[PDB]
Parts: sequence; C-alpha cells; structure tokens
Amino acid sequence: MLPGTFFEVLKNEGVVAIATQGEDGPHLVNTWDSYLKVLDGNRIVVPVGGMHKTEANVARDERVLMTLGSRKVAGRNGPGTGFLIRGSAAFRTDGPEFEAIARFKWARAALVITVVSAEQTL
Amino acid sequence: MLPGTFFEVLKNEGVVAIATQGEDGPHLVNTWDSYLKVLDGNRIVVPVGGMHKTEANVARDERVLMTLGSRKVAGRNGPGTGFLIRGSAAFRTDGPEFEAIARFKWARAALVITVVSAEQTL
Ligand SMILES: Cc1cc2nc3c(=O)[nH]c(=O)nc-3n(C[C@H](O)[C@H](O)[C@H](O)COP(=O)(O)O)c2cc1C
Ligand SMILES: Cc1cc2nc3c(=O)[nH]c(=O)nc-3n(C[C@H](O)[C@H](O)[C@H](O)COP(=O)(O)O)c2cc1C
Repeated sequence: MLPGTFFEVLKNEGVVAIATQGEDGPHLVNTWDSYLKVLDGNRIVVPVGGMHKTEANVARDERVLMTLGSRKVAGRNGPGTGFLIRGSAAFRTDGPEFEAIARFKWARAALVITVVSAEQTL
Repeated sequence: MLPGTFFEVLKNEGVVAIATQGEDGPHLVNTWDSYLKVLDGNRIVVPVGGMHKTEANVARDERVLMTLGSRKVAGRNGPGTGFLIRGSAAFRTDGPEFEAIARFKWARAALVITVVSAEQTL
C-alpha cells in the first residue's frame, strides 16, 4: 500500500519520527530515512539501539504513528512532501526481520511496523 | 534553554514532528525546520494551515513533544544529531506571537510552544 512517492522520500536523507502511546501521554523518538528497510507485506523495519521507553509503550499498545518527508520530492502544491504512516509495531530479536537491519552493529532489535495506512500530507 | 546545537539544526532544512495526545492515541503532524520561529522566553512558533486535529488535542491536553534533526550537524559520536523538545502549546490568531509567522499568508493561526526541556538525543 506504500505509494511510489513514499519511496522517493526514502531516497533522500531526513529525520523519521515515531509516536507511541505512553502511560502519561505520547512518546516520540526518531530514526533516519536511510535506515528504513521496507519489506513485502507493508512492513517498515527500523534498527533499534535505544527505544526502551518506546518498546515498553508498544508492549501496552501496538498502535504507532510515523512521519517522514523531504524538501527534494514534489508535493501536491510545490517542492516538498511527506507522509503520515499508521501501523502496528512489534520488536524482533531474531529471524529475517532482525537480519534486515543486522548490519547495524549497535542494534539490539528490529522495530517492525506493519502499515495499515499511508497518507501524503503535503 | 535551547542550546546552540539546536540553532545549528535550524540552519538546515528538515522535517519537524509534533506529537499531541488524541482521543484514541497519539497524533503526529509536521512542519519544516525553516518555518520555525524562535522567540525570547523559550518559545517556538509554527505557522498553522491545517492542524485541526492537533488543535483539538491541544485544547484538551496542552503538553506536546517535538523532534527535529539534521545529518549536517555533528552529534556526540558521529555526523548527525537531533532533539526531543517537551513543552506546552497554545494556538494564537493575533498578537505578537501570531505576527511572528504572519508572513505565511496561508496561516490561520500560530502554534506557540513554550519549551520546558530540550534534549539532544544523538
Ligand atoms: C535523527 C535521529 C536519529 C535517530 N536514530 C535512531 C535509531 O535509528 N535507532 C534508535 O534506537 N535510536 C535512534 N535515535 C535516538 C532515539 O530517537 C531515542 O532518543 C532513543 O532510541 C531512546 O528511545 P526511548 O526514549 O524510547 O527510550 C535517533 C535520534 C535522532 C535525533
Ligand atoms: C514536511 C511537512 C511539513 C508540513 N508543514 C505544515 C505547516 O507548516 N503547517 C501546517 O498546518 N501543516 C503542515 N503540514 C501538514 C501537517 O503535518 C498536517 O498533516 C496538517 O496540518 C493537518 O493536521 P491535523 O491532522 O492535526 O488536522 C506539513 C506536512 C509535512 C509532511
């Protein structure tokens, strides 16, 4: 379901933001555009070094939001676009989903986001 | 309280993410590094075109989170850094905080974030 324009954004560097639901409000962490590995079946994989609070939140509520964008990709009304991604998160520590990001020697896990919707917001 | 390194990030284009507490989980929206207007008294101002869900959330819970970063600014262990900003939000349609972003003629409002903490997370 992830559209072509989303893959165009991924070709460009940028800050990715990942929101979770915590006990006393939202939490928000980051990765890089270039770190994302997209697999078939609508899966975005993120290398996890920290994300301990994020992981605790996902354990309680699997639903996450992700945003990313680039000034270098054309939006609907001018240069620059981005996306709001909604999906369910899981943390993997073995198997193909972990191997997808195992190149990162600091990785303790793979954050796997199964995408339910992708909206171009610009 | 906002540190020099944060202002170095703002010299570079990038995607800013703003998380709020929604009715059924977090909400997450964006602006650009170059749109942020920093005022005395630890205030960050964002031009508001949409942000209708965000405004509804802020009306009920003023606490917000913001992230931003850049590969072009050195972090602690290599190239690239970014920030987690925590603060309280208000929406303004007049006064000096609105005038700060009034040059954006599509702006219906100014989102004013009064910063309580700024953490360099990389
Ligand atoms: C631009 C940027 C990229 C980041 N990339 C990662 C990353 O790929 N993996 C990771 O675990 N943390 C990364 N971090 C740090 C996380 O955003 C977060 O601060 C840290 O993992 C702690 O997560 P937690 O608050 O859920 O415990 C990055 C931070 C920034 C500013
Ligand atoms: C890179 C990027 C920059 C954006 N800049 C703004 C902005 O400056 N002001 C704004 O109102 N919306 C901006 N948007 C759209 C918002 O993220 C959001 O989708 C829209 O304001 C609707 O907000 P809401 O879901 O809270 O109703 C931007 C989106 C992207 C991807």
